[PDB]
Amino acid sequence: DIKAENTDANFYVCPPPTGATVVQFEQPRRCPTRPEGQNYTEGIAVVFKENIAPYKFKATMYYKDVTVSQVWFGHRYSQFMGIFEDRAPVPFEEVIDKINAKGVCRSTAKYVRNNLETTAFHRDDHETDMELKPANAATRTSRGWHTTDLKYNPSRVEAFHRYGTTVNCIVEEVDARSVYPYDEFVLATGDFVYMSPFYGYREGSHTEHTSYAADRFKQVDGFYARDLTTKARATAPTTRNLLTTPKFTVAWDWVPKRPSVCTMTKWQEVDEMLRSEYGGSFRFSSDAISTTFTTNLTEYPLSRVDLGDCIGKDARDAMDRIFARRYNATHIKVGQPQYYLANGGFLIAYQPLLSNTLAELYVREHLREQSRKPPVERIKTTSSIEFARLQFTYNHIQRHVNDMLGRVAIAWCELQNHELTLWNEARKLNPNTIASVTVGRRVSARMLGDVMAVSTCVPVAADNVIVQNSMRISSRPGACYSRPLVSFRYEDQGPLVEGQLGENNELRLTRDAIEPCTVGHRRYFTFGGGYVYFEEYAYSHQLSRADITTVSTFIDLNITMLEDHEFVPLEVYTRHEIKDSGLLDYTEVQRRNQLHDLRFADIDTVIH
Amino acid sequence: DIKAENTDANFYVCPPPTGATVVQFEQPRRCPTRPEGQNYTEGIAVVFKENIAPYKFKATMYYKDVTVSQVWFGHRYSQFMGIFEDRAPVPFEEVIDKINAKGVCRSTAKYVRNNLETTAFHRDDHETDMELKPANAATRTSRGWHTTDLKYNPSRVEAFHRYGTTVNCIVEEVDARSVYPYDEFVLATGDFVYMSPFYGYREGSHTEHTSYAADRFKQVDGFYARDLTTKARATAPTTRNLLTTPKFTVAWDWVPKRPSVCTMTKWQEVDEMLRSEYGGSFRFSSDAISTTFTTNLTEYPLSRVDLGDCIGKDARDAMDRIFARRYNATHIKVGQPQYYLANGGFLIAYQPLLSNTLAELYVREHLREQSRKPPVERIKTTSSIEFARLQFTYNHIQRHVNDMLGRVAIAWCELQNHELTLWNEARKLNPNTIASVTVGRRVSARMLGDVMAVSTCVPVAADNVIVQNSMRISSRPGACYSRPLVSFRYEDQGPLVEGQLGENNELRLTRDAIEPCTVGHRRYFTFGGGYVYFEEYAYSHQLSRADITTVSTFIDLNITMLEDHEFVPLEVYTRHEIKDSGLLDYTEVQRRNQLHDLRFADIDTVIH
Amino acid sequence: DIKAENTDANFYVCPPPTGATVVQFEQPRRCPTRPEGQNYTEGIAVVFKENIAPYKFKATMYYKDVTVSQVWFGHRYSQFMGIFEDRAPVPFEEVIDKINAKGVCRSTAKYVRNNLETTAFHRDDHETDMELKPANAATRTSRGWHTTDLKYNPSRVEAFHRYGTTVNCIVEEVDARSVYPYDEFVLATGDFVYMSPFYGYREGSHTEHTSYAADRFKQVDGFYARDLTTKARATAPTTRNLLTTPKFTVAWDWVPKRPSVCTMTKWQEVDEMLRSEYGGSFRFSSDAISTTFTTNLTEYPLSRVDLGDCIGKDARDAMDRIFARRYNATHIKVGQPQYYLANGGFLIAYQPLLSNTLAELYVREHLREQSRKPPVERIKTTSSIEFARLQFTYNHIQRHVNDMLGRVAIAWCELQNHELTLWNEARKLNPNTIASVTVGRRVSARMLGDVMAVSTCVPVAADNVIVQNSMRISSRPGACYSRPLVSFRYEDQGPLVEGQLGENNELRLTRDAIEPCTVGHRRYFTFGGGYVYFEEYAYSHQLSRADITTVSTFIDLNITMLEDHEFVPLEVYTRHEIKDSGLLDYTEVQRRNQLHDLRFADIDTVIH
Ligand SMILES: *[C@@H]1O[C@H](CO)[C@@H](O[C@@H]2O[C@H](CO)[C@@H](O)[C@H](O)[C@H]2NC(C)=O)[C@H](O)[C@H]1NC(C)=O
Ligand SMILES: *[C@@H]1O[C@H](CO)[C@@H](O[C@@H]2O[C@H](CO)[C@@H](O)[C@H](O)[C@H]2NC(C)=O)[C@H](O)[C@H]1NC(C)=O
Ligand SMILES: *[C@@H]1O[C@H](CO)[C@@H](O[C@@H]2O[C@H](CO)[C@@H](O)[C@H](O)[C@H]2NC(C)=O)[C@H](O)[C@H]1NC(C)=O
Ligand SMILES: *[C@@H]1O[C@H](CO)[C@@H](O[C@@H]2O[C@H](CO)[C@@H](O)[C@H](O)[C@H]2NC(C)=O)[C@H](O)[C@H]1NC(C)=O
Ligand SMILES: *[C@@H]1O[C@H](CO)[C@@H](O[C@@H]2O[C@H](CO)[C@@H](O)[C@H](O)[C@H]2NC(C)=O)[C@H](O)[C@H]1NC(C)=O
Ligand SMILES: *[C@@H]1O[C@H](CO)[C@@H](O[C@@H]2O[C@H](CO)[C@@H](O)[C@H](O)[C@H]2NC(C)=O)[C@H](O)[C@H]1NC(C)=O
Ligand SMILES: *[C@@H]1O[C@H](CO)[C@@H](O)[C@H](O)[C@H]1NC(C)=O
Ligand SMILES: *[C@@H]1O[C@H](CO)[C@@H](O)[C@H](O)[C@H]1NC(C)=O
Ligand SMILES: *[C@@H]1O[C@H](CO)[C@@H](O)[C@H](O)[C@H]1NC(C)=O
Ligand SMILES: [Cl-]
Ligand SMILES: [Cl-]
Ligand SMILES: [Cl-]
Repeated sequence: DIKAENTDANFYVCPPPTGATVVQFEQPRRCPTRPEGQNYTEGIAVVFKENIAPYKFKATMYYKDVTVSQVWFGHRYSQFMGIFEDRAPVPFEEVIDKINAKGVCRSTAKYVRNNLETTAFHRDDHETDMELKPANAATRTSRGWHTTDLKYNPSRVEAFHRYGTTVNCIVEEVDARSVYPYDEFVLATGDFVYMSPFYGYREGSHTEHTSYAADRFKQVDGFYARDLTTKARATAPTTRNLLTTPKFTVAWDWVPKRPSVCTMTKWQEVDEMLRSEYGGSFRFSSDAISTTFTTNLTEYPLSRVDLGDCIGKDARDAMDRIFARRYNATHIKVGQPQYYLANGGFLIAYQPLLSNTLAELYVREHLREQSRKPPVERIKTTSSIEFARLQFTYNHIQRHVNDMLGRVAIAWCELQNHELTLWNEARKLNPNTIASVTVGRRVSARMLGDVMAVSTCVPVAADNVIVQNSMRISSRPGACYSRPLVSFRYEDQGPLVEGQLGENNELRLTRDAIEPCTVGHRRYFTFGGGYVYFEEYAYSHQLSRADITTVSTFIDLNITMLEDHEFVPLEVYTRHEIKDSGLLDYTEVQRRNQLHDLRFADIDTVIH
Repeated sequence: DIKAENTDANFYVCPPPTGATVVQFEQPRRCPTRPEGQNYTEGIAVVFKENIAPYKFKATMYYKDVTVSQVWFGHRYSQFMGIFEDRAPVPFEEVIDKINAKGVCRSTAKYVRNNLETTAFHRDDHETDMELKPANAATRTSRGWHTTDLKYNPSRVEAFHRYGTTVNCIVEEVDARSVYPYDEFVLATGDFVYMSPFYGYREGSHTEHTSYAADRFKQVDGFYARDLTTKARATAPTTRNLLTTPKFTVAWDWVPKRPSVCTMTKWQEVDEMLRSEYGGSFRFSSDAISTTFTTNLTEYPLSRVDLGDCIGKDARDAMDRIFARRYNATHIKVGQPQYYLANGGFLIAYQPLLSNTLAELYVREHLREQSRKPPVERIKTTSSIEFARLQFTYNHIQRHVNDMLGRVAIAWCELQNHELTLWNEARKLNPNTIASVTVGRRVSARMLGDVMAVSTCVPVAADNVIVQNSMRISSRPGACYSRPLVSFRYEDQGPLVEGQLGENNELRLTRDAIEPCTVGHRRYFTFGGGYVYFEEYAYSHQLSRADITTVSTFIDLNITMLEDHEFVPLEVYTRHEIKDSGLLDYTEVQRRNQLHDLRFADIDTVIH
Repeated sequence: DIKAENTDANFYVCPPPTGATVVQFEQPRRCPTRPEGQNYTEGIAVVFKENIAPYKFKATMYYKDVTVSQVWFGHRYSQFMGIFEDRAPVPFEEVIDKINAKGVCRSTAKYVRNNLETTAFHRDDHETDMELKPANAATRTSRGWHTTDLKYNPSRVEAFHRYGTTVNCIVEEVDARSVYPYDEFVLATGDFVYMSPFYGYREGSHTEHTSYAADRFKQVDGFYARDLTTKARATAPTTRNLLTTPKFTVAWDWVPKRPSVCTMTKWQEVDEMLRSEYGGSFRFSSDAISTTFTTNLTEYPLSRVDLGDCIGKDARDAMDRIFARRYNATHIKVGQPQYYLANGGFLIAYQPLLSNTLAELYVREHLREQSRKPPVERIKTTSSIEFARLQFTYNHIQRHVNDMLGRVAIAWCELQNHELTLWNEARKLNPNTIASVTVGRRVSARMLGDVMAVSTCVPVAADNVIVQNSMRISSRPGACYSRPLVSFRYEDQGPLVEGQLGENNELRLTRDAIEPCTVGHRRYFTFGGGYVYFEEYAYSHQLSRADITTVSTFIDLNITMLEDHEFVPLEVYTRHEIKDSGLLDYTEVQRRNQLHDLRFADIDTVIH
């Protein structure tokens, strides 16, 4: 008769289970809890870095340009037999009396050179106090004053060597720069001075390093400087230093050391700096600069910092300013400011805050912020902050992803527990399909009260199943079968079995499934890889799944992967671009300069 | 009789609910929608940075080495009483006529020094034009030419001071470098020249800065240079400059200023630069360099840029080249190129594109790209691009994570809405278990049509429950109980209640649960923390959950957390390694050099 | 009679479906698998960078300070007519014999200058061997020795020019520095020396670059140096070099070249460096420094590296040390160390490891690590490692997110497949509501065996529905209706239809829904946007959803988005701060220094 038109499936005989095998459903699981969560402290921060910048100040130089030339005369020319140039230090006396008082300078220089007291005379005449005319126009320089525009040369005497002295008294304002430990400094002209710029008398600054004779240094109390250009006196009374070097004299207003230098520099003021304790370490996170710093749980004492006067003062001046701008009505200062040393060598000044609304915790926390209180050297700061920003970025994504998937993991678990209650009611309705989906294999099931009995199924080949043409019971008219009759064999050569088709291609051995006849009885029955269609209890034809419209119970979820991505090296200016930005390269110049003999002369030839 | 073998659970009496308390299920919720999503513009980009590189050019120096020595003679030695060295500037005349025309130089130097016209004679003889032999072998230098290899010294005259003049005419090619604002420059020898390298006559370049006398400068139109080595003339006619300084004369081919300098440098050409509007700002993202830039919605006018000629020209030359390589058949140029200033001080040249397939929007968008059109100073570029790459990385992960969890949130909601339809049918089947799971507490339920009536349950201690030995009804044989009989008391000292065991350890008060007897009736019934097993309506024994095979209805989901991770500071070369890479340190050298008197002499002793 | 109190809903007439339209549920889907996952190799790494640091060594200088002064006398002063200073190279002879043997130096200098053999006499007397007293106190300098503290000046002779010679024999220890390609070097004093620091005799180091005469260089085998301060000889016998320049003589112990220089520097030792193959490239990831490097699958041969002796030696010395500390009992070395060149110009030395527990794969993998084995130039290393840390951070988050959502996608799919089994049983119970939720529209459904027949519903306006007051059947007492009677019309002007209220506001056309009467029959029935309440089969009143307590079947899931975040540019020290940290700026100084004539004199005036 009729075999299956679709052979791409299996049939199963499903005998009733005895109770030899019994199973139960797993009870609901204890669901994970959301973590308590990191507690953040609100605070104002000031981050500090290593000071790499030198101390800078204003200074004035006083010297003279002593030039002695030697000229020869012939027919009819002249030729310098030599030009001797030297720098003569202007003694304290002339500066205060001739310059700063009148604006004039001497036409004579007198100084110590190579262990002899030499004396020069401008124009080889005698003393004459000469006004200090401003220096010629030159951009990006300080002001300057000279007394003579010209070099003096001897009158012509044929076939003779004559000498001419020139004296130009020079006063220029210069910048001075000193580096740690501030025991010597340099001028804009390139001259070194081997003394601390804080060497004076007032207070204990006479302890500073000097390498010159005591008589080279003098300090004037109440020194009223007079602008050599506007001829104006100074309304302010400044203390003024004067050191006389072998080549010059340097004047500058003296100032105390500590309130003027610092081995630390204020870097970032942070309005909202959240501190969380995490792992026996502190995390100072700033949303505004995307930076997270890591420190120990103990403060760093500023008494361990060499020359760190500016730290306390700068940290307070900012915090007060910020507190008054942002928190002057919303929070409360909890304790004095704190200082922690962060990885990378950053010093963090921190002022814990507490919300007005939660003021009931002040004491509880005030005690805590006092636990961290501190019971000389130099801090070294890295040049790259990128690690602390990697930290910040990573922590933030990490915290978010873990939070969210954590929530999903819980919601997933709750839903599994809840749906068990549906599975429990479903299993009574259709023990076979439920048990099969639960276990993972087509089995036969039957409730034994509260547990579920399970027996295995037996496969039957598709070509071994024949469906009978009719569904009407001839013996007792007025009654028919609900589902079609079938015949089959387990093995290919075996005998036929009288059976009835059940759901899911199950072959039932009892033909008991009986219903009273009806009109227009049209049914589709699952049969093989498709359906068999009956019309009024008579076989019509078979058909395929594709012939019937499909609708889904499934809820779509469209997850795609985040693709691989390659980060290439990328620099704004490469290390070489930075080197080449310098206008002159000392090394390059010296290398050429010192090749000059080799390139253009002969250092390996003696004449006799 | 028989108590519970497992006392680790609860029993509940569940009286029928009246209707005093009624509940309903929450209707389906409005599910969230997926956001519309950022629209990206396809475009070609050229990113620009601050130009930190100086202008560089070729120059030739012309000077002479005037050396006058003084020697003394004894028995039987010689000793230099002095050596006077000077650099004599070669006048325009000799360069064009003797050098560039023949290759020879004069044996005499004549120049201005200390306000006197001096004159030198090589070998103290008279004029003699001397060929310019190439300079000696020296690596990594330019070429050079000198006329004399030797210094001339006077013939021996016992007990006498004699003088000897030496003249070496020198011509070397040198590199020149100038920095913004290009009003002076330096040579490779270290010499400064206080004039703009664009100072000439042609066009309006006579306006450039100079600080020398007019007669120091001359320019030759059509200057045919002659290679002093190969003796070859220049086939090309160049305009040539000549400035005469107090120490030398510098020659170099003159060129216009604007098409030769720029305060900006092309940094990255970007094939695909996506621009999205987001937050009243633009985002220029480049997948290729992993960089996202942030700019305002308005272009930056190039008319605000000082010396930015190269920007327009370079930006176009690249975009055209790229368009022709990649988009010459796929897209359409939309408007002229645009320029936006990005955070960090990056100038972005941008050319919007439009896909051929979507050409119907040209006008619609062409109008938009014209809205941004612009209706002198210096741009400052940071050295660190890392922020814009942090930006890029973060945005990309952010966009992906939000997209995906967004989808989950929707799919989760849809599934909750869908399953309600199962809960609705389940509640009819087992109002007690469904109501209990829904509320959260063991209650008793009953449908009142479309709402659900709920009463509370009553707990009964485990030790207060006894299960009867039989399940057979003695009064009417041929009928038995479905579930075992029980007896219990609410309070420990109270009286016994005739009852029947229901599902989930419920104690039913009516013993109505009756079924017709059967053969082989074996049932497991939930009882306490385990099951009670009956066989043919007679008590067999109790047992524990562990005694029965467990199968799960639950679908596993294995979510683990992304662990904490610490980013340490890491530098390739530390700030100090970069300092020390320099071969000579000017500061270190000067500090030693200027200590020399102090270390090896006496600057504090006068002899008389 | 009674209309709906809540008009905010719809009613539907749901006629039985014929079988004209039939649907089926979508079968379970094939669920995605978890990917196999990247396999990591455990290994020890040593990362190498470009060596930017010069070669540094100790050197001694030997020269003399020859000073000849000229003084004039008057009434009653003195004035230097000139001071000639020169540096005289100390010949090999005096250093070994007078200095290194006794500690004394000559009072005479004899040397070659400007092609003449000059000779100087200290104090203008004759030879006298003078002890070398230590140099004066000066911080941060090396030691030094001079013979004379004073400059000698001639005795006073009125109206006469007299000359005085001074000789100071000087010996100072200096540091020397040379850069690639190491063919010349510099001293701390700033002097250049144009010879390779490896120029000697022993081995083939006579091939090094020199630019001086052969007689300028001498090497002493077995040179026992004597400390000029402690008067102590050297117990060690060193080979010693002596080069004599025109200005000085430099001595230094000679050493071989290759084992002393390198164009590469060890940067990071990495304990655990995981290597994975991914995309025809290798990924070397280090958890400890948060860095992921990218290389080709082929080793880089060290034979392609110029002067890379240190690489092999340093890479082994560390790996052995580390292996012995960490893996001396846990893993096995697999092959000789390997070298790969990574993007950014990093050289990675790698030693693959294998866990003892998985030793069965040695051969299988030993063969593989030999496939990569290599069958001169300079490597260039970027200054920024940030890209490889971006890489690391991104990959790690990427891997985690994809893993987890991947798992969710699978678990989601499995749950959809599992719940179908519930939907299958539910549809028999309530074909109307199930079919409606499945399709998406209120339809009418009926099972046709195994498929489901579906017809559309018809909407009826709310104001068109009237609910009858009673529920009792007058004709046959002892029986009532389960759900209320209703009357309605499809169109507003149409006729009334006798009908019964079903679930979900369906209007049933057959009034068959009949139950036997009961006492206390109180029911709530869905009616419009609320319920209608009956009490003992008689209409009571209507009410709203809000009047009844709501309980939810829904499981909450609380997903929030990860917000936008802006990364601002942030630098620790800006490019300008780094420039200004230098104490002296060569360029700044030279610019001032060379302005001095222009500012303070006149270079444009001839006197006659
Ligand atoms: C505390 O913070 C608030 C923040 O707005 C300040 O409010 C402003 O205060 C200034 C001057 O104090 C007023 O001119 C402004 O009009 C205020 N802003 C408004 C009204 O929006 C407040 O002043 C701060 N308190 C102190 C003492 O500085
Ligand atoms: C926080 O305190 C710890 C103390 O455990 C410091 O650890 C030091 O780490 C360095 C580097 O490895 C070691 O050389 C020291 O010996 C450690 N100190 C001690 C006491 O063991 C750590 O440096 C502190 N953090 C900061 C930022 O200073
Ligand atoms: C536009 O882009 C396409 C991209 O492939 C170019 O195609 C190549 O064109 C060159 C020369 O124009 C041919 O030699 C190649 O064989 C082409 N590549 C192939 C066939 O794969 C195209 O030429 C471009 N158009 C212009 C005008 O440059
Ligand atoms: C985009 O336009 C805004 C205008 O709101 C610019 O904002 C400036 O921000 C700086 C730094 O805080 C302020 O000093 C200026 O006063 C602001 N300008 C104005 C007009 O308020 C912003 O700089 C622009 N973006 C770029 C990259 O230039
Ligand atoms: C191999 O590694 C283990 C790691 O602990 C080493 O164990 C330590 O070894 C040292 C000296 O070898 C002992 O002083 C320590 O007490 C050991 N640590 C303990 C016991 O915790 C082991 O020694 C290593 N092997 C070699 C040969 O170095
Ligand atoms: C890995 O091998 C590839 C070979 O395909 C190298 O690719 C080179 O890439 C540069 C830059 O684009 C090109 O200039 C070369 O022409 C390419 N080489 C070849 C043979 O095509 C790549 O450089 C290698 N990786 C490393 C780190 O060296
Ligand atoms: C899911 O999205 C991917 C790409 O985003 C698309 O290819 C696929 O067709 C989508 N499928 C569904 C069912 O949304
Ligand atoms: C889930 O994964 C974790 C680690 O990935 C493992 O410990 C656990 O046994 C796994 N459980 C299941 C049910 O997959
Ligand atoms: C979910 O969380 C958000 C914020 O985290 C909160 O506003 C909302 O009330 C929460 N809702 C539930 C049902 O958890
Ligand atoms: Cl953080
Ligand atoms: Cl982006
Ligand atoms: Cl990785």
